[PDB]
Amino acid sequence: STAIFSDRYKGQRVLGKGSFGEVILCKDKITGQECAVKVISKRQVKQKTDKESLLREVQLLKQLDHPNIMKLYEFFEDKGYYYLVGEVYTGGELFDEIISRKRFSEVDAARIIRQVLSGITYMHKNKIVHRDLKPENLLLESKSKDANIRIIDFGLSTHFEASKKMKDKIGTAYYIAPEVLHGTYDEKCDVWSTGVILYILLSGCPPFNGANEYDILKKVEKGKYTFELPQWKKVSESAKDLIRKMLTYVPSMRISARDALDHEWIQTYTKEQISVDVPSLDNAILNIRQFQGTQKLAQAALLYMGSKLTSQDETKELTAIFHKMDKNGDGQLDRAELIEGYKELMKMKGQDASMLDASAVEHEVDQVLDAVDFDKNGYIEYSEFVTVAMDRKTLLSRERLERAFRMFDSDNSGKISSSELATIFGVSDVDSETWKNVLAEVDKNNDGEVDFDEFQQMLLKLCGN
Repeated sequence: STAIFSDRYKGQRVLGKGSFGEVILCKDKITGQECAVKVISKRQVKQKTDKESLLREVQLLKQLDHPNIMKLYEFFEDKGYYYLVGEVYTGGELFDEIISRKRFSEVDAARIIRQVLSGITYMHKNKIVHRDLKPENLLLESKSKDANIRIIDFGLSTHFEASKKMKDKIGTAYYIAPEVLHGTYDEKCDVWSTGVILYILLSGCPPFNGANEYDILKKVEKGKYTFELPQWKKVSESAKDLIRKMLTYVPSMRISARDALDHEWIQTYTKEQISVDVPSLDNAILNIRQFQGTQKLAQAALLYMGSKLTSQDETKELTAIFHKMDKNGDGQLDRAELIEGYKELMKMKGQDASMLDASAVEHEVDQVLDAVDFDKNGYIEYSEFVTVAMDRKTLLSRERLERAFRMFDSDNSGKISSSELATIFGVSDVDSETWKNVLAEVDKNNDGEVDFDEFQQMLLKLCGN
């Protein structure tokens, strides 16, 4: 009688892959209610605690309500997985919204930060620490300018190991409190992370910056930072005073999320009726765009390479399953067999694949059978099927990376400089000598720049393809 996830919910589409696992948009089979479900592996991702402590924390989370915290509704567990069923937001990540703004003021920044600090204050009262607070964990209810912010992933840090692949830890280093690196931490680490977000909101630049993860962490662990940049001339002294208190090194001296809410900067700048100036922080928005574009292109590059690996397996494997199904060895198959064979390949796409993969077959097959047999004969050469099935998969991969490359190239030059490659690859933790070797191989007469096709050729080479 133990409740089963699939008895209750069916997956509609993938929302995205955040830390700890994939997020799937799901639908209650009775009531129609849409939920977001975080599917976490017991293997791939594993566990810090024992099960008792996790179940306890889960039970606590289901009873808490705040307008700036993502509501957890249900928890399920099967042998391979845990399912965290929660509220769904569609407004996207905070920074992705802010970069589309034409204008952005200290009041815009203070209102955003008050929501964050109100969320944090409530959770800390309930002895729940986030630990991994960063922009990606701040989602908007709506792509509206005035939208409410919901913090995702409170409490998860305590119970599951963070994925050590670089795709999943890009961005992480800027936000992490120094005491967390050293191992003795408490709820003050969330105030530090928030201070880092605020700093970025006001200047467009990390307080603790660097060419790669470890250069950043070094800076964090020293804890020194400045307001030297010229755009800090345009920020109030009150905003800087709050920042100094949230980025106080020694945690016992750092300000609480509760007192940060009371700071005069918050109380002044988050009036309903604006009694202060709102000069646009035009330089900060420009830096935020660059920052975000850089981070998104670096993630896209790693996902492109990741996707290119995981699917090399497919072409050969799919051909094998299809050959083995071809008892008579005529190189052909019907639609039922090709469907079955493609499910087989998702059945074994790692021990772990995406949950909607078995279901996406039928319509993804029909989409291939259209290109290979538009008159619907029904005895199909499976090599051509494989050829077109995987041709489409590769193209779709190319398109997500292209999209990110285009966004990075904000002045529509069509190209990215070697120094920009150096930055992107630093973020992605690709060795400098290694990518340059690759560049010289792809195009000897490169003259300090690459277009999209050359950038994509480099990536292919950096994953052995």
